Amino acid sequence: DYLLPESNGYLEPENELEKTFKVQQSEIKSSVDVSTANKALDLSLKEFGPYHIKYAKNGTHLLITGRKGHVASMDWRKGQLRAELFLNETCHSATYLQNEQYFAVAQKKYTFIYDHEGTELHRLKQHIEARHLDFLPYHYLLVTAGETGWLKYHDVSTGQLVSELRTKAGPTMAMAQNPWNAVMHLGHSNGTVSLWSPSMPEPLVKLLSARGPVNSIAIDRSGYYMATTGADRSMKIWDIRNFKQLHSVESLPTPGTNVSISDTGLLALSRGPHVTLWKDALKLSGDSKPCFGSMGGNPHRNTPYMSHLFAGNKVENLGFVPFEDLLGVGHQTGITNLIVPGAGEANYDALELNPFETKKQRQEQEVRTLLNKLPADTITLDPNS
RNA sequence: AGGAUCAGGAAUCGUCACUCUUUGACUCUUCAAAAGAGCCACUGAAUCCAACUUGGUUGAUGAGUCCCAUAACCUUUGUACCCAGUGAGAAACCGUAUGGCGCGAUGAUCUACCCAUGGGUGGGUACAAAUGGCAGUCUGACAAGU
Repeated sequence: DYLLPESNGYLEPENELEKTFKVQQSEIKSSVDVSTANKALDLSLKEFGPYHIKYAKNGTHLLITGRKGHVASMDWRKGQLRAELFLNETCHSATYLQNEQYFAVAQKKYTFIYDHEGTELHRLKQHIEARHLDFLPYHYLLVTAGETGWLKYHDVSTGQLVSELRTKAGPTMAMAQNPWNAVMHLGHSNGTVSLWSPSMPEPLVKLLSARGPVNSIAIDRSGYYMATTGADRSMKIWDIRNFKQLHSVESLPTPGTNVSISDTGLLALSRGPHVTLWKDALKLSGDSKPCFGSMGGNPHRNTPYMSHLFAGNKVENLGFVPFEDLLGVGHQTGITNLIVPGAGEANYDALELNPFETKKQRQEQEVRTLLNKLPADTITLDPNS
């Protein structure tokens, strides 16, 4: 416990009169240290479509996918850029599967698996739609939910299809994989998120999450609380460990396009022109219920921790850097990294992921993970069963 | 009982550098062109002539010192060799009872042609040497900067 060398950043009001959420990002960029203040990027690439964002599980490479033709893998911290592909088919998402050397893009029809340089490795005959393209490196399993009812699991270690699960739910409106559990979460128009394992052809458990369609879903690091948003201007705080929505934030001004969860407990809600993050909102009490406005400054009622409004955009998606305190918000013209104080964890474990990794360390670690892949039957509702 | 498909056999390392090779990108680029998201304007840079400046036939520029003119390769004139080696063969007595260089392995013996073992011609090989060949003592008018 005392070996833990680095401690989180904080944000403190210092008055009741002074307010926490009112800080702006140019105002933040004054006091943050120079490399960390400079780690906020403004990539306005206004020519192509709205931009999809994903950092790798280590923050070392950023992958972006504009809706029209852009596919871009930068070695994000440095000036290096690996991939810049212009496919005139339209794309939806992308993820690095194992390392920055191999990634996968979610196109109009077919998923593509791709080299760092931008070369074509593997076009999938299957995956005939691809809306959410997500990965779990602990099974080496690219799990993809298109606009189809089905859900496809490709084991890119072997390079073969594991399984394909028809939901009977229709087009997938959301998918968030569980880091702690590797159960997949699919969200559809009935207000229903289904938990999934590749073995079980019926879902593990269905959840009538909200009314209307599922806008998005996002899961804790601990796998305890998953924050779900419907298109009904509502966001539920599901505690998966006992399958209860802790708080039901009703009547947003606009339904959130996405939700995202940091490591230390931050929650990101992006209505699209606005991005708003709460601190410690996932806890058990309804005092920790995330609320927009606490009248009278009552400590029980909970205000948002950090706010932002995008002027000329309706942003697409967002994702924290997993070890740093920023979050990449993909807007129509591009990418902002909005600086949080305490979102990411300060003390990573190198033996799990390496944010500072040599290429020789990388090819050691890749072989280490491929030795430690699990075959797909081990995806279960509990890791420990 | 012997062989080939799905126990007679070394290989369990959380990488640091260094070098080498390899392919790929890359600014370019020849094969060798051809096509040009086209037009204005603003502004910048570069080049070329004119111009001007400074320096210059009291010499500006151009220039394969070293690959050695300090030579190479010969050519003629004076010497050392060999078709150093050969190695057992060369010449017929003795001061005042007694004493020896009287050879010689530890070396006796020699150093392709004609002429009765006297002399040399011819070729290869090496050097000294050349005021010998091969092998005939630079340019000279712009340059450079804006």
